[PDB]
Amino acid sequence: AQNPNCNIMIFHPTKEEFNDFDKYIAYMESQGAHRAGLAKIIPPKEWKARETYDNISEILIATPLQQVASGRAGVFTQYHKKKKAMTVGEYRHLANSKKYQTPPHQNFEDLERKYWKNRIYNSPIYGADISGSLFDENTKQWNLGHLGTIQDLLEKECGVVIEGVNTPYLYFGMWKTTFAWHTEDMDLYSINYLHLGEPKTWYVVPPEHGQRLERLARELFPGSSRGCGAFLRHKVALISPTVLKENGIPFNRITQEAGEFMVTFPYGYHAGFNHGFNCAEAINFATPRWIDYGKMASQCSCGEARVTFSMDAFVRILQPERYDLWKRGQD
Ligand SMILES: O=C(O)CNC(=O)C(=O)O
Ligand SMILES: [Mg+2]
Ligand code: NI
Ligand SMILES: [Zn+2]
Repeated sequence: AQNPNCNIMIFHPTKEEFNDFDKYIAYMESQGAHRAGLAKIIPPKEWKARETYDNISEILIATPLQQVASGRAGVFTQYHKKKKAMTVGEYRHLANSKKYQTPPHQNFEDLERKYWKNRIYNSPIYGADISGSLFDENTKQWNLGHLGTIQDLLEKECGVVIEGVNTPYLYFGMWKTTFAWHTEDMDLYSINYLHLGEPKTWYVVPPEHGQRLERLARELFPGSSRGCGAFLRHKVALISPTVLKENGIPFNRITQEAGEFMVTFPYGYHAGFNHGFNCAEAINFATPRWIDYGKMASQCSCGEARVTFSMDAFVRILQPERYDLWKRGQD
C-alpha cells in the first residue's frame, strides 16, 4: 500500500506532465496521495495562470462575510454576518488596515500559534464563494475554468445524463479568515489555486479516519449533533490542532503559498486559515474513484446547509432513497 502513514504529498510535474489533468490525478493516487486527504502540486516553472494581477481591483465582493466566533480558543464555531458590498480594491485596503492586518511574526509556526491563541477575539471579513475565474482563457493547462465537468464524469462512468453546471469560485481572504472543518459537497474532490498574496494553512484528516473526526465533533458540539446528523455540512465548526492531538485524531498540516495548487480528495476533512490578503480560486471535480464516495456521502436534512442546483441531480441519481427527505431540507 503506498503512503500508509497518510502523509501529505507534494508533486512537481514537468510541463509535459502538466498537459493531462486526469492522468496526473490518477498518477498522484497511484503514489498514495489520496490517503492524506490533501496534496500540493507545484506547477512547472514555465506555467502561469495569467500574465499579471494588475487589473483585479474592480471585481465586486457583493456579500463580504464577517466571521464572528463563539466558544473557546481551540473549540469554536463561527457565524457569518453579511456586510455591505465592496470592491476587491476596497477589501485589500481593509485587509491592510491596522485593525485587520497580519501581526509581526517570526515564521509560519509563530503565526499559527498566534492564530490559534487569538482567532476568537477578532472577526475578520472573508470574500467567499464569488462565481468567477482569474485564469487567462489562453492558459491551457490546469485552468480551473476549463476542467471536464462532474456531470460529464457521471455520464461517462454511469451513462446517465443530468442537468447542472460546474463553475469555479473566487475567495478573497485576510488575516484570520477561516475555513471550518468540512468535506466537499457529495464528498467530491476540490482543487484550489492560490493566485496571489499571503499563504493559506491547511489541516486535513485522512479519509480513512474521517469518522474519528466526526465522533470527536459530536462530543465537542453536542447540541449541533442532536440537531443534524451531518452538521459538519454547515461549515461552522473549528477544532484546533492541539485539541485534535489531545483526542488522538490523526491529521496533517501544510501551508500553501501563492502560485501553488492544492487538491482535496473525497471524504478528506479539511480546515484552515489565511495569513493575510490573498485570492484563491477553487472548484469541485470528480474521477471514477469518486462515484462510490458520492453514493455514501452524508447529507444535511435539517435544512441549514442549503446547497446548489447541481447537487440536486447528484443526490437524485446516486442517493435516490435520500432524495425526498434531502430536498425537504432544500425547500
Ligand atoms: O480556500 C478556502 O477558503 C476554502 N477552500 C476549500 O475548502 C477548498 O478548496 O476545498
Ligand atoms: Mg477589475
Ligand atoms: Ni473545501
Ligand atoms: Zn443540518
